[PDB]
Amino acid sequence: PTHLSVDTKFKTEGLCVDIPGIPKDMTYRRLISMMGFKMNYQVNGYPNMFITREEAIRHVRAWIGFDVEGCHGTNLPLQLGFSTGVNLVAVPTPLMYKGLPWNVVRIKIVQMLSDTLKNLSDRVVFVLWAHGFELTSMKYFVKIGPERTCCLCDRRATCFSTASDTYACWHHSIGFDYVYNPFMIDVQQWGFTGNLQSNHDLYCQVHGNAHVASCDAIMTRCLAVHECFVKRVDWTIEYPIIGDELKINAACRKVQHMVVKAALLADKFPVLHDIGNPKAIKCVPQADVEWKFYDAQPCSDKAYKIEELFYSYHSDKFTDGVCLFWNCNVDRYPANSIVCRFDTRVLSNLNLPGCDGGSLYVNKHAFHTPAFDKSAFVNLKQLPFFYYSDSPCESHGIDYVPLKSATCITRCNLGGAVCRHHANEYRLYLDAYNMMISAGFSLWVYKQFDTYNLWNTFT
Ligand SMILES: CC(=O)N(C)c1ccccc1C(=O)O
Ligand SMILES: [Zn+2]
Ligand SMILES: [Zn+2]
Ligand SMILES: [Zn+2]
Repeated sequence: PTHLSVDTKFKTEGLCVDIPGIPKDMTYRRLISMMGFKMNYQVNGYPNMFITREEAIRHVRAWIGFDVEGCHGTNLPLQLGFSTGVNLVAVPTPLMYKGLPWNVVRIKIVQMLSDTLKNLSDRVVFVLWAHGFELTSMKYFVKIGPERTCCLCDRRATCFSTASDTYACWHHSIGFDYVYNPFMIDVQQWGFTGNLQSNHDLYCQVHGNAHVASCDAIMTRCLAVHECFVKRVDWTIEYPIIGDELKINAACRKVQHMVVKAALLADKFPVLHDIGNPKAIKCVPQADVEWKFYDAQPCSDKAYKIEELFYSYHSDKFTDGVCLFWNCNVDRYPANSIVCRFDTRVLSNLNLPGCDGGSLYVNKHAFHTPAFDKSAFVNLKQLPFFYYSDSPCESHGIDYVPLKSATCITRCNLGGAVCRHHANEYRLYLDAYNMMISAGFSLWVYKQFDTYNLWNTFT
């Protein structure tokens, strides 16, 4: 069972206000037919427009909440809302657009999905809290058929053009008018009691309800993210490489080693309490320090309370030496800390909008991260950029312009002139650091941290 059987039952109770008289006994096969689409017994990679929760989780980057609200059923205008915040009014003749016929509305739908999704996914998953009008409006902007490739590249087709009779992916679809072979999922099939607003507001206070279709579309995708990534966590699902994943992760390991090594050299802590990932390894294996590990999986709901991590009776004395919290999200860090905290507000192709201010960070695996909170860092300060190295000054084996920097902490810079090797190493470390920061990671340290204490390690 890889795909969702068209003969699976679909509960129609949520559809009966917009569709009175709808049969209680309904399959996906019959629903797709009621929506005006013919599947023709096609074994060509598109077995059903609807997908399983497991297939939806694997394709979370394609999620687009979609809701349709009647403004006044072929006679009345419809308000089409998307989790991008867009509201389009389609006439059958927070961005609110005036009423227009379907022939122009569909062009706008293709442009919007193509721009939102081209750098995220190879498809679209319409995330619904289905009541009827959204399912019956699909025939006005969606075409289905066999799986196809783009006319201009090797990617799968996501759009169709009636003007040219061709197919395109999200990257080559300018001027295309139809969404081709989209996927969709109805959250209301997961067994909920009560309406969308009541279930969404149980877990989220960041998204409100003005009463427009995009507010519902946003709430729908948020509730789906809460169910699939907050209350249920799956770190075994792998996600494709769409950007700088490898470089960011490599940069994070470089910055961690640099920052921890320098903290140990500058303040000579006898003990380090490493709180976080139970699979963590010593980031400074040669350091003299007593390294003690404490297990805490990435929190996906609320940040950990420091009282629960440290108290209830371990070294017991977390106040001795230094605490290292590398992506271990806590409510209030102790003063003796070295911290890497992902800033959920960051705009990138890796970071998707999440639940209750949190974000869904997708890099190899999916990690719902609780909302960034500046008050967690009141006992610390922002860690300044610096490069430290005790390695010999020797080139071995790309061109050169002399480096002058007060933040290149090396024997050669103490001696008045940065050597070529430390200049190359400094520029590469500065690049890794900038990549990490721009990806969304923030670095914080104990107030007494001073890089001036690193110069005396060259005696
Ligand atoms: C690699 C990349 O940038 N993206 C968005 C993709 C991700 C999964 C499948 C296909 C694609 C594609 O568009 O090729
Ligand atoms: Zn293409
Ligand atoms: Zn929400
Ligand atoms: Zn040097």
